[PDB]
This record gives sequence, structure tokens and C-alpha cells, in this order.
Amino acid sequence: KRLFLPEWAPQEAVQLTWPHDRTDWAYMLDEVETCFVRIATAILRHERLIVVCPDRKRVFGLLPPELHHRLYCFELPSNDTWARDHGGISLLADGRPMIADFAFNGWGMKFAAHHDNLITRRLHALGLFAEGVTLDNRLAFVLEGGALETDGEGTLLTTDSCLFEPNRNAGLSRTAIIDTLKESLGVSRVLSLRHGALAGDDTDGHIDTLARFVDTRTIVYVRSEDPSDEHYSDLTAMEQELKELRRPDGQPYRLVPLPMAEALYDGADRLPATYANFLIINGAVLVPTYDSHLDAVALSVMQGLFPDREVIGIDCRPLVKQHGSLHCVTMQYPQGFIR
Amino acid sequence: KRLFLPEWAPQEAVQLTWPHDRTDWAYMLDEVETCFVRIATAILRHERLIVVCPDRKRVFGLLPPELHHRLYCFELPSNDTWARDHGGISLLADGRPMIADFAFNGWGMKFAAHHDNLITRRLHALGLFAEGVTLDNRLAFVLEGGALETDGEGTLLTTDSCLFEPNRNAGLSRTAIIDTLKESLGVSRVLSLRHGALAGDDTDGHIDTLARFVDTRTIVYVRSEDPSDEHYSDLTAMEQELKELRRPDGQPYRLVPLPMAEALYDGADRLPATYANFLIINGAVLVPTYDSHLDAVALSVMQGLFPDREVIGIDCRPLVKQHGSLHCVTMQYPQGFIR
Repeated sequence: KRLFLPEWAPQEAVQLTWPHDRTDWAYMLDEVETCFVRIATAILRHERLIVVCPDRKRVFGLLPPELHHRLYCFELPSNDTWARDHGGISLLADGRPMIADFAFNGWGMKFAAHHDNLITRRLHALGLFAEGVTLDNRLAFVLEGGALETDGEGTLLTTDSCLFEPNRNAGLSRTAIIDTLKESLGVSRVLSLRHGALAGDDTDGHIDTLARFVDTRTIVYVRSEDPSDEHYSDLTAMEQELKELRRPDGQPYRLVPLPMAEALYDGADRLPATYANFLIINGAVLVPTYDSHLDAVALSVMQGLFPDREVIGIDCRPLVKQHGSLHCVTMQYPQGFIR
Repeated sequence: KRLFLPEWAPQEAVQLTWPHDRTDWAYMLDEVETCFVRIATAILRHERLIVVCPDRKRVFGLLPPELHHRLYCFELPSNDTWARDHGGISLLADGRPMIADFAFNGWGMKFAAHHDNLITRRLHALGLFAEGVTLDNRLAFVLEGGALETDGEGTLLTTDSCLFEPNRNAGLSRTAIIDTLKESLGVSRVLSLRHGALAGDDTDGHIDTLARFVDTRTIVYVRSEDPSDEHYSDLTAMEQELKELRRPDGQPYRLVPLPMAEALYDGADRLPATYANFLIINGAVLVPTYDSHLDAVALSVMQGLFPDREVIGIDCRPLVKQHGSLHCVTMQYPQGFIR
């Protein structure tokens, strides 16, 4: 008996894997590290914060003073900052908090991850989770958070392009892969979209960057507008696929369109900027900004969907230059999961 | 009811994944490529050769035209050049020839492998294997031929340091992993050493670089005779483990020592040079050379064990620069498995 908690559920804290590169002394901070400080400072202001870094001294030294009591630093090696794809999945088993430690292999083996796929285990053995919280070893099944999206009702939303990656769980059949999700996460239905990809995306179309649940019966998604753009043809196909989706009660979902981020990139490589990659936390919502007249729209639409929490836009261009955004560098844990 | 075929068994050809500019060899392609051409040539002289490369044209150009009729070329994407660890494992399933595709993830996700872990499937699709050759999908189990060693008598020799690596099959239990080998390879017994390893080694102690089966009743192994070295302690202990081993018929194995490769390394990082890393092919034994007065003693002992094959020595210093020798870039296929 399992239940996959939704993001908006009351949180205990948010985990962040600080960039490993940073270790040298300097007068200022790079565009990317100031970004993590911004995120870490947004979270630390509403709830506790967990940090996997190369040395506590830098972190505590960068984040606001005497706000440190909400800061938990763990010195452990890492290969990247995508806590969302390698972090532990929080869920309830027979009413008790449990952590599913799925396997992360660099998004289909695209990048070394010998350190990231160890982070969750070290953190558990190190006593990071609440006393009693079990660690359900699922290292035999590759799966990343970004590809996971639920409503807390046993409904899972993902993408086939990801769930059926040749370097993920190709050794299992389609059904075996879906059943594992239903048994690991206790989900009753898996709604996997076959359309939807973002240029610059090395994750293989994570539902994490296209469509998301804001409540038990609402889904926000990136709707393209320019039919001459390279995304329009598939994004439109996706939107038509969501219209099909029925809510648990049998009724159609309330779909809220999100503006397509403007073509922003560095070099002949277009970046996957997306407003869908927002972080929901206690009393607030962190929404990526890319310095365009569009992110002001994404803030209004998100603010209306969350009149309860405060929408806080964080510039995530230094992150999109790394083919990823805000939500990709975070992993939340609900109340009673952390010590 | 399976059988894992030994290395000395008659072969149809050998596979090689040719290096390129899109690989780590980039800053020394000409140094390592002159090695491959040396190994390719030797193999193309006793049997056929399969090479996965970026463009057929270039490979044929470097190899002698007198041997183009045995040279096969498949243009497929690759990340590295270790056909030994990502290549397909040959075995007979009830007399019928079969190929097992085991997952390879960069030796524990230490390096990107999204391309290499696809060479086998891509090849089986391009019809590289003769009709009738089943392609057993074992992608659910991480395993590289470099950690495997058999006698063809149902015995397998490996190493705990590799078999129980945290990024290999941690999703499975110690006993579980061993039962997969017994099933996947049909081996009755799996003898795993808990001692032995090379300094600059990155494969986590592949048996491929320590003990080796030369015949159903003999084992060549790396011998350490200098207690002042950092390898003495570990190697001497391993020596005992091998001494404890016994053939399936009770009798103890014949243990012929091999000289610890002379200390050879570039910069400050010591290189994992090994004479145990040879390759047995129809009528010949390819052994690595490190321009040392020992690569003369090792060739001799090897010529003795195989008084029925030509003993060729290829300088594998460059190969070793990237931590790896001759045997690690090759993969033999029994006669009747290739078209």
C-alpha cells in the first residue's frame, strides 16, 4: 500500500546539490552560484534546506547568516546539480514515510554519474531522514524525478520518450516498466504522453519541462504559438493529448496554458527555457525567469493558480545554459521525512 | 541449460571499436591508432575482423589491402574503444549459438556510455550475427566481459571488488548477483577473489588484469616478488586465493606466475600495465608490450603455455595511457556466430 505525494503537499525541507566545481576562493561569485544562492535563499526563507556540497565552509559562507539553523550541509561528492533526477522519492507506505532510492545513470548514460547515484544512500546512512523512515532500495530500476509527476491521487504523468529510453530499462518490457511504477509509487494509472520535446533537452522529454499538476484537477503546460517554430508541430500534438486525459472522477482536466519561453540560447545550441519548471514549496512558488517580457505572464498565470502561496521569480538563465532549469536542481521532502 | 564458451575455442572473428576525434583519445589518436592498426593487422592474419567505426573508408585505408576481404566495417556511434566491456557475450543455449547483451555503463557510471551500450543491439540489427543467433536481452543486468573469465567447464573467475561495485548491480543482493551469473552464463560455480588490483586501474579490479584461464586446468596470474612495492601485499594475498581454488574435479589448478609489469606511467599518475591482459585467437596469442625487459619474459612463458600458436607482442603503452590494455579493446566471437 503506497502513495506518491504531490509537490504542493506540506514540506519539511528541500534538497539541493551544490555545484562541485566551485571550491576555490574568490572575491565574487559566478552567475551560476549566485543562482543557487538565490534558490537556496528562497527556500531557506520558508522551510529547511539540505545541501550536498564539497565543503560546508563555502555554503554557510555564502548563504545568509544566522538563518543557518535551517541549513543542513552534507559533504559528499557529486557529478552535477540535478537533485531532482537523482534525489530520493518520498512516499507513504502503510501510512509511514518511506524513501524510494531509484537509480540515476546520467539520463541514459549521457554523462558520468558514479557520484550522483550514491548521494541518496550516503544521506540515508548519514541519518538525514526522520528516524524510522525506511529506504526502499530501487537501484535496479533507472528513474528520475524530473520524469515523475503525480496528483497525490495515484495518478502518474510521464512521457514515453523517457520511460522507454534504450539506455534506461530497455531490459524490461513496456508492461514490466509500467507495473514497476504502479508498485513502486503505488500509482493506479500511468498517463504517458508520446508527443512533447524541447530543443536542448538531454533528458529525453521530461514531463518536468512541459506539463505539471498545480492541484488535484489542473495541469499547466507549455503551449507553443508560432507555427513556423520547430516546437509548434509537436507541442500542439501534446496539447491535443492532454485534452484527451480524464481526471480521476472521469471529468476533463482544467488545462492552464503557459507561454513558450522565447528563443534564448548560447551558440548554435538552442536552450530549453521553460516556465513549466517551477518549484512549489511552503507558501511560495519559485518560477524561472529568463529576462524576457514573457516571464511576467508566467508569473501572473502562476500567481492566479496559487493565491495561497507567493510567486517568486528567479533568473535561471545561468542554469538553462546548462540545459536545465530551477525545478531540475531541487528535490522536496514532505513533513515527517527529515530528522 | 547454457554453456559459456572459453576464449581459446575456435573463433570466427574479433571485434574492435575504433577510436576517433569524438573520444578521449583525441589528444593522442595517432599514438593509439597506430596501436589498433597493429592489433587489427595481427587479427586479420589468422581470422576475420569486425570493427565498429565512424567511417569505413578510413579504417580500410590504414589496414593492408591484402587483408580487406576479412575486414568488416560497421559505421556506428561509440563513446569509447573497449569492445571487451561493451561487446556481446557468446554462449550456447541448448547447443544453439546465442549472444547475451549485458548492460555496460562506463564501469559504474564513471564515464558516458549511451553509445557503447548500444553497439551490440545496433550490430545485431544490422545483421552482423549469423541467422539463428539469438540475442538474449540482459540489459537489466550490468556486466562487462572484462570481469568475466571461464574455462568452458562451467566455472567462472571474477572479483568481488568489481562484482559488488555500488554502481554495478546494487539494486540486487550479493547472493542475487551471483545467481544471475550462474543463470545468464550457465556456470555452475563462480570463484570470486577478494584480493588483487592494479594501481591506475579504473575497472574496479577486472579479473581481466590479474588471473587468466589458459586451459581448463591452468591459470596465469600476476605475480609480485617485491615486498617494497605497494602491490605486493595485495597480490601475494590473491596468490593464496588462487592456490585454494580447485578444478570441478577436485584437483587444484596449475598456477603459472606472470611478471608484474615494470612501473610505467605518464606524468605522476601510475599506469595499470599488465601482461595478463592478452588475447587468444585462432592460432595466436596477442600479448601487450610496454618497452620493458619484462615484456620478453612474459612472451616466453606465454609461448610455452601455447606451444601451438604464434605469440605476437604489440606495444600497448598508449592503450594504457587511458588505463587499459590489449584484451580490453577486443572481443572474440566463436566460429559460426558471424555472417
